[PDB]
Amino acid sequence: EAPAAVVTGAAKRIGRAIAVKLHQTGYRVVIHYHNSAEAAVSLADELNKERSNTAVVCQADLTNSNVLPASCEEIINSCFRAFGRCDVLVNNASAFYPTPLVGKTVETQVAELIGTNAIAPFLLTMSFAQRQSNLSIVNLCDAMVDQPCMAFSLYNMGKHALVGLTQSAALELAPYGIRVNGVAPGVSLLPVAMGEEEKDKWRRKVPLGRREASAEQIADAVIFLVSGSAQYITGSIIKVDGGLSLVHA
Amino acid sequence: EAPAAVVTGAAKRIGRAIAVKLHQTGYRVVIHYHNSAEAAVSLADELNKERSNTAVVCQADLTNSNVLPASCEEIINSCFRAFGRCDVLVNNASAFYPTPLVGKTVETQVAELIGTNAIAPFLLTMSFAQRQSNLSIVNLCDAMVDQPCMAFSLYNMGKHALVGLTQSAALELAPYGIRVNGVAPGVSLLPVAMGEEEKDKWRRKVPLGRREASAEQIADAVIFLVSGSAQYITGSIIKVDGGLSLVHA
Amino acid sequence: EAPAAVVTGAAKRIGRAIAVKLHQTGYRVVIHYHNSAEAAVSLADELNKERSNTAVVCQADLTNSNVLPASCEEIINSCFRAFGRCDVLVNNASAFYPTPLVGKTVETQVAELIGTNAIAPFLLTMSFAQRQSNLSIVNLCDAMVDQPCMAFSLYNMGKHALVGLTQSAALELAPYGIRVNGVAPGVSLLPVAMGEEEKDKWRRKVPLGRREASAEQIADAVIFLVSGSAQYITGSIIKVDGGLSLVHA
Amino acid sequence: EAPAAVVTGAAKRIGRAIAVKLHQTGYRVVIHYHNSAEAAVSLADELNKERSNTAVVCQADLTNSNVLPASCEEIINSCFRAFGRCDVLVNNASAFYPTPLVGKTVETQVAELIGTNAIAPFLLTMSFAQRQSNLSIVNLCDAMVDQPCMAFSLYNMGKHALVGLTQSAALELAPYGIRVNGVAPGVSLLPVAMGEEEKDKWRRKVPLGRREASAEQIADAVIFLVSGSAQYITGSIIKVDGGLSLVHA
Ligand SMILES: NC(=O)c1ccc[n+]([C@@H]2O[C@H](COP(=O)([O-])OP(=O)(O)OC[C@H]3O[C@@H](n4cnc5c(N)ncnc54)[C@H](OP(=O)(O)O)[C@@H]3O)[C@@H](O)[C@H]2O)c1
Ligand SMILES: NC(=O)c1ccc[n+]([C@@H]2O[C@H](COP(=O)([O-])OP(=O)(O)OC[C@H]3O[C@@H](n4cnc5c(N)ncnc54)[C@H](OP(=O)(O)O)[C@@H]3O)[C@@H](O)[C@H]2O)c1
Ligand SMILES: NC(=O)c1ccc[n+]([C@@H]2O[C@H](COP(=O)([O-])OP(=O)(O)OC[C@H]3O[C@@H](n4cnc5c(N)ncnc54)[C@H](OP(=O)(O)O)[C@@H]3O)[C@@H](O)[C@H]2O)c1
Ligand SMILES: NC(=O)c1ccc[n+]([C@@H]2O[C@H](COP(=O)([O-])OP(=O)(O)OC[C@H]3O[C@@H](n4cnc5c(N)ncnc54)[C@H](OP(=O)(O)O)[C@@H]3O)[C@@H](O)[C@H]2O)c1
Ligand SMILES: Nc1nc2[nH]c(-c3ccccc3)c(-c3ccccc3)c2c(=O)[nH]1
Ligand SMILES: Nc1nc2[nH]c(-c3ccccc3)c(-c3ccccc3)c2c(=O)[nH]1
Ligand SMILES: Nc1nc2[nH]c(-c3ccccc3)c(-c3ccccc3)c2c(=O)[nH]1
Ligand SMILES: Nc1nc2[nH]c(-c3ccccc3)c(-c3ccccc3)c2c(=O)[nH]1
Repeated sequence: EAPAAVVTGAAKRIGRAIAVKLHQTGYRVVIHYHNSAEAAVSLADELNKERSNTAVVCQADLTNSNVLPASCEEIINSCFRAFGRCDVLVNNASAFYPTPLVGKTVETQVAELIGTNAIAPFLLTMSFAQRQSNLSIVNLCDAMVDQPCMAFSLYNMGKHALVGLTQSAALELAPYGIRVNGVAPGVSLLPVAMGEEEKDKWRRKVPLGRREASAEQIADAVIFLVSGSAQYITGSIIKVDGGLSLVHA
Repeated sequence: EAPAAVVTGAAKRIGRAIAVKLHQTGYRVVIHYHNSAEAAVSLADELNKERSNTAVVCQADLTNSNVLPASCEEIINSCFRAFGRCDVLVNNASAFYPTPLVGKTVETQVAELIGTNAIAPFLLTMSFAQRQSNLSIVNLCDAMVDQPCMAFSLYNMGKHALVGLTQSAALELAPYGIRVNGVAPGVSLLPVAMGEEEKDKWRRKVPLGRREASAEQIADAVIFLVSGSAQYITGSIIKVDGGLSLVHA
Repeated sequence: EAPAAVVTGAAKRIGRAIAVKLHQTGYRVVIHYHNSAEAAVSLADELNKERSNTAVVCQADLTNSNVLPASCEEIINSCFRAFGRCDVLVNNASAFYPTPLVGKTVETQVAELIGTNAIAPFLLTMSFAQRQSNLSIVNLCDAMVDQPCMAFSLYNMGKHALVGLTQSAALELAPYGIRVNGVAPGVSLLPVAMGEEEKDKWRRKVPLGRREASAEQIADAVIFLVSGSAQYITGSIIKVDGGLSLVHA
Repeated sequence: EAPAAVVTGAAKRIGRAIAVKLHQTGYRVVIHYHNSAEAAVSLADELNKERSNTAVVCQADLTNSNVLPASCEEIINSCFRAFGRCDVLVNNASAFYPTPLVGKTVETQVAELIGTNAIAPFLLTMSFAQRQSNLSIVNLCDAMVDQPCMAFSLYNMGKHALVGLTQSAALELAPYGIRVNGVAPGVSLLPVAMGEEEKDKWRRKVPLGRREASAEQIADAVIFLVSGSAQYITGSIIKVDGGLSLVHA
């Protein structure tokens, strides 16, 4: 039987690209989404058109709350129900918006930014491990985590927590043969709420080609880490940033 | 007149030593505490006996919840109520216990470990900044954050988030002349819950002196960072670890 | 036309595995060596018997001296002379022995350790760049660089410098399309006549499998980095260490 | 009896400020210099006036060569000959100039940049240890080491090696009671060769006050690390950068 993967926030953009590349590599996939239902089902349709019974969807909010653990357990369970196994978890889904220190309440900002970027990854990691082969987890980190965006403190705190999870879970799950790694983009697919002049501002900062990464380039590094060529790699975070993090102010 | 400082979890151990040193340097202090009411009240009394009405107690659970923002605003408020100003915030309070990936619920563990180590610090930081010469914040970090204790994922995640806050907040509050730094103990005062064979193992690991740091040694770095000798220092985390973090497995 | 690579210290152990693996992917290779002449020529023979005119040797001492720049230029020249091009440079040669702070002179220890691990890589990088598709350089780093072996200060200095080269050259050569990355082993092929006690100690410290990396596992990360699957990756160092670097003392 | 310190490159700028602050703190000082002979004797004169026989000069080139170890030995010996003891070594002297990868020879560039920033510090550290209370060494590092200046690869390699030396020497000298730490400026005293256009560009990048650090501000951090308030601190590098290293491109 083919191995199976859960990719969170996989309806669009980088997660979709990762689910496609995993599917093309031979994986069956759980396409987790929150609001992008049409895009999710549309993607599952297409992957199933290529290989029947190889893709399902799973809806969940990954905001922190007292039921997040049950939601994360259900995501992993949905993979076992569909495919009878769960070999790969990709923690991709991410809330991203400014939260200045000086519409949403602060309680909600905390719950969304810390829940999606860190706590859900942790609970998903727990459920993945408890439900248990080249088993691995890839976390989508941030190459700029030590040179953060102005006024993105909660988002940055989440991404730093995710580095911590990557390290602590690599350490703890190693005896079980589960590898835990990260992929850290710089600028890749640019936010939709961003004008051309802003996009060119960011592009111009990247030493290697003065362009953003394609979603597929981020996916390539994911594919490497889950592959048999990375069987001794755990606790490593691969930057896929074109040198951006190397550039001083 | 004299500056004022909030120290969280200041009733005992390291937070106490920090509150005392700040007080001996001339600060008025808010002694925050959670359960240790006798030790807290007793400490404010000892300090007030030295200098009249230079200390107040303030109780608050710093576990994450929908009331945590109000709680943190009230801690900062209590410093302004008592002293008319708030020059220094020290984020010291911390829950610390194992949370294995494989009698508290996971959601309580998340709330306590991430709340105390990261979320409360962010909220205090926000409140501190909104209420605003040498203003500064000192976050109690962890020298071993990249070599974490087995099965302490949530704690480590919290301490990573706290690095992120330290960096993000230094960047964002610099324009208001608020510095934000960290002090990172290795092993200092050893926990009550730890075994003797484990206690001595830790001491022998320390290159410098094969002993743990005193609470006072930790405090000395806090005093340096809040002083006028640290006026251009922001976004820095000083390890006070006797070389422990340099030691391989 | 097949791409060509220079691998330094390619006669044995990890460098040999890298040469073999690049040759298997379709590269012609220059096998650089210092003293292991028989192994180097035996490797070249084997690779040429596999595909004709795809392997040569180049001998050079990579000790720091006033002739080092010419030696490094000669190494890069030898690829162009045999193959007409040079697409990949792998900086793998390394002196490794203790240099306590308290038979070789210190002058020689500095020359050997800093020369092989840092300055030769830098000179080689300069010669490679100046002579210029998918061009890259991979530097063999050290996952334990921040938790060094006791009394190995010059070696550790060399490997830190090599990080700095990796970053600095990534930044400077990105406009030319030359990527510069690192692979950082923990414990791999265990040095000859290490005791069974010692080896076993090291193995038992590795979280993932309690075993050292095979030279091939180190080579797999090199191959990935040179590949078209790493096209946006520059200035990244990938640890291949089984989680060794995550393990506290 | 007054303790004694060696400060390399102390005739001018930051090393001067450090020697001055050490002397004001009670130390006798060896003012090492290379070309700035008049500045150096002018400083020893100014200090000796305040306190008789408490300052001497010592001329030495700290370029790498086969006699560099003798030169570093003699610097240390100059402290013993003048003061009977040597308690503090500050590695401040530094060559700084671009060395592009694509009229000094490269040999000379390597010797000057690696010698002054790394090898001389190693050899000075060796001699300090071997020639032997509150003994310590402070290395002047660089807060921007992971975000290098374009075309400054050799300078950057040397500063990375100096991080490595700080860590390795901290580990190895801990048992002997010698602490080893760093201070990492961002932008401080602006080079004399620079024009007020370019100076302002640098100043504008600094979040904490849009200004370079003062030499005294750097010196303040050195004084803290040599003091009894840093007695458990070893292997720590304190950034004094005004948040500059936290600012993305
Ligand atoms: N794009 C970049 O340049 C960049 C840079 C650095 C790091 N990264 C990281 O790479 C990963 C992918 O980036 P991206 O730009 O593709 O991400 P994105 O479009 O910003 O987010 C991916 C998905 O996250 C899901 N999500 C958001 N909030 C959620 C919630 N409360 N509960 C459940 N799911 C939620 C959304 O699902 P629905 O659409 O279904 O609602 C969204 O499609 C992220 O972790 C990101 O942080 C990206
Ligand atoms: N000890 C070490 O060697 C070491 C090593 C690494 C890092 N650190 C860090 O340095 C700081 C001080 O260390 P420590 O050993 O002194 O800390 P600790 O004794 O373990 O905790 C200090 C205080 O935190 C408060 N706290 C715990 N949970 C709380 C909650 N839910 N709400 C509010 N307050 C809470 C407690 O207050 P009450 O007693 O009033 O309930 C406690 O006295 C901590 O941030 C710690 O993470 C210490
Ligand atoms: N093995 C591990 O566990 C490990 C751990 C961390 C990092 N690494 C890094 O990974 C790389 C490969 O490791 P390894 O164990 O295979 O290395 P190695 O066998 O110790 O040395 C590789 C080669 O370096 C060459 N060399 C040594 N001194 C030289 C000199 N003065 N001039 C020219 N070449 C010289 C030697 O060539 P000849 O044999 O031809 O004389 C030797 O075969 C190294 O850069 C190492 O530092 C390895
Ligand atoms: N200034 C900054 O903004 C900044 C930024 C980052 C790091 N740092 C570090 O902080 C330290 C001080 O900075 P700075 O600007 O004061 O340094 P600097 O003025 O550039 O150099 C200090 C001294 O180094 C000595 N030196 C240069 N080449 C030498 C050689 N071949 N042999 C012996 N000595 C030599 C010189 O002595 P003579 O004049 O006597 O010849 C010089 O006065 C340096 O280590 C620097 O890298 C400074
Ligand atoms: N979930 C999510 N996370 C993101 N992080 C970044 C980002 C953060 C710091 C530095 C650069 C990019 C981005 C980002 C992507 C392109 C340009 C700017 C920011 C991003 C995003 O679009 N979605
Ligand atoms: N709040 C709180 N945080 C702590 N962190 C540590 C610690 C964590 C990682 C490595 C070493 C010490 C400790 C700790 C203290 C002594 C020995 C081991 C761990 C500690 C603590 O007692 N209280
Ligand atoms: N050239 C060269 N470099 C090496 N570095 C290491 C090493 C260094 C620090 C931590 C672990 C391994 C090693 C090393 C390899 C196995 C066990 C211990 C050290 C090594 C080597 O054999 N050759
Ligand atoms: N010896 C020596 N080292 C230096 N390093 C820097 C520096 C390096 C990287 C980033 C910022 C400053 C500088 C420097 C100082 C001010 C402006 C730009 C660079 C500097 C210097 O003047 N002398």
